[PDB]
This record gives sequence, C-alpha cells and structure tokens, in this order.
Amino acid sequence: EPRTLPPSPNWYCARCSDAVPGGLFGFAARTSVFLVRVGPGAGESPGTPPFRVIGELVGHTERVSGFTFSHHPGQYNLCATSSDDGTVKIWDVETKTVVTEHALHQHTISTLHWSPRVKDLIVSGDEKGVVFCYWFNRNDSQHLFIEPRTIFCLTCSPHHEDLVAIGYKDGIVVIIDISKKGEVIHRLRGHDDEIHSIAWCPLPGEGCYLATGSKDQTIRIWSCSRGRGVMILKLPFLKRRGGGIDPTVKERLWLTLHWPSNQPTQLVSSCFGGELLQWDLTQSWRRKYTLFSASSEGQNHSRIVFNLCPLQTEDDKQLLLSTSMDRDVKCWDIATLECSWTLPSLGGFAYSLAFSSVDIGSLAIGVGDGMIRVWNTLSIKNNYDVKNFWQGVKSKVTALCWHPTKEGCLAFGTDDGKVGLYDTYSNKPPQISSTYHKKTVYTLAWGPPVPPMSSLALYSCGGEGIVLQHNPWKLSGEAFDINKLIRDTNSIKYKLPVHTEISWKADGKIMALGNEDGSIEIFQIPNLKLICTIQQHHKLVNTISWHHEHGSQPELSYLMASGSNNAVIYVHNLKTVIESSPESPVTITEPYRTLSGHTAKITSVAWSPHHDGRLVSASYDGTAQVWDALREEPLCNFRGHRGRLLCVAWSPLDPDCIYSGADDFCVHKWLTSMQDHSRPPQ
RNA sequence: AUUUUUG
Repeated sequence: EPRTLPPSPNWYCARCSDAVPGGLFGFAARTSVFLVRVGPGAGESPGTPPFRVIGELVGHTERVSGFTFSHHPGQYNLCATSSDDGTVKIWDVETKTVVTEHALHQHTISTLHWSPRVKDLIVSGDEKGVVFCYWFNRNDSQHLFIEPRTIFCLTCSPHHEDLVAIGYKDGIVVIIDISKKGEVIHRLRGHDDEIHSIAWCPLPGEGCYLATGSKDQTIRIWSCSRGRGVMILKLPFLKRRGGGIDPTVKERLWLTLHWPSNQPTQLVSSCFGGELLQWDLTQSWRRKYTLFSASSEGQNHSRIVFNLCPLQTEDDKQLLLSTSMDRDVKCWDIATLECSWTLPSLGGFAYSLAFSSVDIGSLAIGVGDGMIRVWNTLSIKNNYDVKNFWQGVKSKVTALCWHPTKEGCLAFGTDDGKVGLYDTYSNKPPQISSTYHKKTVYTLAWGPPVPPMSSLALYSCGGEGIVLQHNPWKLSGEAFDINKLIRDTNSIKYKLPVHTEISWKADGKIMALGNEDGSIEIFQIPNLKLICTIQQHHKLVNTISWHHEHGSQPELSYLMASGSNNAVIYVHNLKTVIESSPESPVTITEPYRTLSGHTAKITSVAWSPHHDGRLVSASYDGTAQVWDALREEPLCNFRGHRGRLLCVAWSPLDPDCIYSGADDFCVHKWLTSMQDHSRPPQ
C-alpha cells in the first residue's frame, strides 16, 4: 500500500480545512487541497490508524486561503475553495474537478463558507471588506459591503439562512442579513484584536448564542437577541509542554473554536502553544476547562493550532482534526481527548532521501523548511512514525547521508553551504563543521580518509565546485579541499574542473567525481590518482551511483550509473580500467548501457538492492522511472508527483516499494507493481 | 504570516 507525506496545511487562515461525515477530511496546502479518508472506509489494520491520503484538488495557481465542504445531505461531495489567484472554485471531490467558479473579488480573499441552510450558497469575504454571496447552481451573485475593514473570518448561521457573522482584523464582530443588502443586525462589541474564529451554537434558542475567538486571548459568548456579551472566557496561561521548541521563531496566539453539536454545553478552543481545551460552559464563572491529552506527554501540538474540524465516522466515533503551525495534522478522540493519530507534513521541497544501512527502514529526509525528518518506515502500528530535528539546521537541508556503521550518526548539508553532524539518538544540537561551502551542499558521502587527513572521513560537495574532506571527530577543526591532493598526485597545471557530484565505490577503493562540464573522473585510493575520465554527458552531472556488492555476479559492483542535466542516463562498466590500474588515465567515450526515455534533467539515480542491474531514476519531467539497466529496458513509470523529482531511494525490505521526493513538498512511497505505465511520457 | 526564477 502506497503512502504520501503531503505538503503542510496552510497557516493563518480562519477556515482552510473542513470535513464531512463518514468521513472525508480536506485541507488547503500550498496551491491545492488534499483529501484524506478517515474511518472504517480507510481500510486499515486494527493496529495502524484508520486514515489514508486519497486525493488532491488541483487547479489554483496561487495559495489556497479557504476551504469548505457542503454539509447538505446528498451533496457532501461538493466543496468550495478561495485562493490568492483571485478565484472561488466549486469542486466535485468524486471527480476531483471544478464544477464552476468565479473571479468576482478584486482584492485578496480572506475566507469563505458554504451555507448550512442554502444548498448552493457560498459566501466569501476579502481584505477590503467586500463580501460576495454566490449561488453557484443558478448562476447568481450579490456583492455586499459592511465596513471598510479586513475580514478575517465569516460563518453563516446554521439556523437562519439569511444571517451571516463576520469577524474583522480590528476585532469588530457583526451579524448581517444578506437578504437586506447586508444590513447590520447586530454589532457585537468587546474584542480588542483579530477575530480568528466564529462558532454559532448548534442549538437554536437561548434567538441563539454565538462564540467568537480572538487574538486578544478571549473567547466571547454573545446573545443573538440582546446583541450583547453574556460570557467572557480568558485563555489560561499554561506551562509549555512536550516540544523543546525554537524560541526565536515568532509566533502569537491563534484562537480557533469548535462548538460540538454533540455536546452543546461544551466548547473546544485552541490555546497558547497549540494546546487544545474543552471548556465547560455550565461552569462559566469558574472558567472550567479540560486539557486535551492532559495525561499523555508529547502528544499535544507544539505550535499554534489554526483549524478544528469535527468528523463522525460511520462506526459513530466522534473525532476532531487539528491543523497546526507545527506541521502535524492531529486526530483527536473527543470521548477521551486523546490523540488517535498524527499525520506529518512537509513545508518545503523534499531535497534528499537517505536510508540508514544500520537501522533498516530509518529514512532521513532533507526538506526545504529547515527540518530534518527521520521516518521509521517499518514501524508496525504507525505508517507515519516521523521525528523532527531542527537544532543547528535553520536553512534548507539539500543533502543528507547516514554513517555506514555508527547508529544515529547523520551527516547533513544546507543551501547556505553548511555541513553538520547529527546524533539522532540524542537531543543534543548537531556538531557543525567550521569550514563552509560557498554555495549549496549538493552531496555528502562517507569514505576512506586521504592525505593530509589523520576510520571514515566525511566528504561534502558544494555548488561552487569544491569537495571538502571533514574529520567527523574534529569538525571544529579544518576541512581539506581534496583538489590539492588531486593536483599534486596527478601533476596538473590548468584549472581543475568544477566538481558537482561525488560518489564512492561500495568497497571504498574508488571515488567518482562528476563535474560541471559533464565529465566524470575516477580516482583510486590512497592518493586520488586519476585512472579514468568518462566523457558522455555534456552538461552538469547531478547524480552518480555505484551498484551494490551482493548481486548474483560480483562484476556488477563495477557498474556505475550517472545522470546529468540532459535527459539521457548512462551506465559505465569500470571493471577493465580499475583492474588494469593504468599509470596514465584512460578516456572512456562510449557507454556500457544507455537509458533513454526521460524528457528533462536527471536529479537522482539509485540501484535496487534487491535485483541485478535494476535502476530507478528521478527526473525533472515529473516522473520516476524504473529500468532494467542491463537490458536497457524501461520497466515502470511513477507519475504521482505534481512537481519535479529531486530524490529517490529504494525500500530496503520491499523490492516492490520505492520512495521519491519532489518540489511539490511531497514524499511518495509507491509500489512498482501498482505502476502500469512502462515509460516516461513522450 | 512559512509555501523556493534554485540539482
């Protein structure tokens, strides 16, 4: 079964996620909405949690700011989105297609809401105060304008088809009648800062009640009759739990609300640092609340929570899903207030994937949001067991490499040229090399030390073209540019080539360097004596990989796959040149194998540890291709990404499973057997 | 208030 590590739920949106009974959850993320099946219908083992990422609403060209399902029986498949691209779209989630849309707003849309009473009414609000009422299924629209203020949220009454509550940036809360040109029926005064959330009481009559949540740290309950406040709940200041959190990153309160139709005398809200509270409205003056996951530790959110969406499953479980700045989507069991499960998300390109050969299945992911992920992919009760590492990172993690033998030892490299060393078994900050790369760290590799270094050294390749040799025990010490050793050993006069890739042979006897001009150079230990130059690519080399040493034939370990900014992949066999061990280098100009098919640059190639000469490649053409390299046969093509692939890694235990990562902020785990397409698009 | 003209 495939898996998806999706883009992070968007931040600072009053309503950018929702859920329908059954059930289905949708959350805005970047330019799309992701769909997640929850409950019995997810078809999961009694061990693992019952959810699956099943869909994507694709079409917006800019940030999705709002999302809302229809909650009319028989039309749960319909939903609406707003976007910074200026449009409001109506979607059918069954087909994942646009039913109809409008571009009536001329200013940045703030939010929108599907009317609970009128089947085809979608009400949206923008930054200038303009409200549009949209009856999509009769082609109708009405503009309303109340106050010249920035709308933060709005919520149609669940009881009265004409009444809509609007909350503004300055704290104004109004209840308007859209049949009366938007006339203000109630002007609710009391809040001193942004309204983040408006929830109507699910029960009519006291009239009706409604609750507003504000950045001013108050939740206010109002009487819809007497147009005045009848209850003020102030958030409790609580001791920070769980997350050892980066203090510097700025973050103020987001106070969102959930008023359960299940239990009208309870009210759920967010709190400082992403805690969730269940308020007891009967004990108003005592300000009684119960903390979510107050018993368990490390289960609560670590940063502010933006959206809360109730979901009753068909086996009558009362769930509540929470989105958060901490990039976890959490599912809460209302009956127990415990976190049933957590779905991690990515806030940047997935630049890098590396499987530990020490802890099988431990998959490190280098992400553009400055956090290293470690996914225990073989966790039994959890398909998304992921730990985050943020200390000493900050920038985009563009390169990763596990140590060959030492548990928890993970090298990483960043977009600002930094090279660091993590002990993921600890929570101590990483050691950072004192020597920086001028540009992005594109590759990291462990290998035998070479002079003047004084059992394995760390090699790093940066975008400026230098390969550094670091002493993992002396990271604060100096790192050596191996170009000096190359130069001396090979007596070179002219300027050395710009190195763009480094890859050590599995035995650690041979080092291959890819260069910017397309050439690949083959050096042998201990002095990096050049024994061979390969001239095949004529653009920058992005990736090089040596076949493993446990195939049916030992000779296979001399197979070397390579990808560059051209779409064609080559395989070279260095048995002859390496065994002959020449005193002057050989120039190779003919490929041992030639793999054609992709239509864009190659970012990563990897050999299956389960087969002989089986290669997977990742390309900017948006696909990962699995080849029988020996036969030059294109076996299967994965097209699940919507962006350009940046990395790929074979599962260590499952010959059918591969992981890939792209600039769509997604990591996919997919099955070669579920892939019917044989080759890239042509 | 993160969401990359960027291997």
